[PDB]
Amino acid sequence: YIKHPLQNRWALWFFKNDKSKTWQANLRLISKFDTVEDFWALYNHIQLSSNLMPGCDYSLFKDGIEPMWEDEKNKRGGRWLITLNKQQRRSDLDRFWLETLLCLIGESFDDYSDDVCGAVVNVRAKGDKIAIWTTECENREAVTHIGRVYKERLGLPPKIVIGYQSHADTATKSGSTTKNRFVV
Ligand SMILES: C[n+]1cn([C@@H]2O[C@H](COP(=O)(O)OP(=O)(O)OP(=O)(O)O)[C@@H](O)[C@H]2O)c2nc(N)[nH]c(=O)c21
Ligand SMILES: O=C(O)/C(Cc1ccccc1[N+](=O)[O-])=N/Nc1nc(-c2ccc(-c3ccccc3)cc2)cs1
Repeated sequence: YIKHPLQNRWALWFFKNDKSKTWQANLRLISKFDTVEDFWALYNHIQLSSNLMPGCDYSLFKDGIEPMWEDEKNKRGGRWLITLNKQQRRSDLDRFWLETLLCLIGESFDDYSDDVCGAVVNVRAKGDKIAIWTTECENREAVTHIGRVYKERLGLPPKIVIGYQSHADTATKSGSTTKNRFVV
């Protein structure tokens, strides 16, 4: 009977790389949820009925935030980016992505989870990517707290840093090695 409210409401987005297009016109809102039961119903189903493919990306964002730099909650923000080796086991990708989602819907960064906008997985033959997007790239204390807890929660090796990129820098990159406002 009684569903267990997620403290907050969430939307899953899909993106299939059409690039003739306007980037934003390729998003797709898949469905929304705000209970523990509906999260797992969606996660279980999407995993079994989907297939990993290059260019086909997924985003989970708080209700009302579109997963794009242009959104008001994202324009001043940035992301903690995890870049996977080409060589990683699919098992790693699965675990990292679910652990990321659980950090989102479980509000794992305590008072700083209010800075969290969503998370994105990019499926790329060059190397898969997972990131948590936050709303203000100049909030050093919130951004660095989120980064540290996130890196630990995924059990990443302490010797390799992960980087926080501002969306403003990402969009204007040229080397296509975007610089990191912060590392952890
Ligand atoms: C997240 N994002 C990505 N793009 C565009 O999609 C392209 C691919 O951005 P990408 O995030 O898909 O990285 P990819 O691994 O495919 O390549 P990378 O650029 O070397 O990191 C980018 O060059 C952007 O032009 C975006 N374009 C807009 N307008 N808004 C966005 O929020 C946005
Ligand atoms: O073979 C393969 O590529 C398979 C099939 C498969 C089949 C059986 C067992 C395991 C596997 N698997 O992938 O580990 N890909 N499935 C895939 N799921 C996703 C995906 C994307 C987004 C979300 C999500 C769901 C809810 C909320 C937020 C995000 C959940 C999943 C992308 S691709």
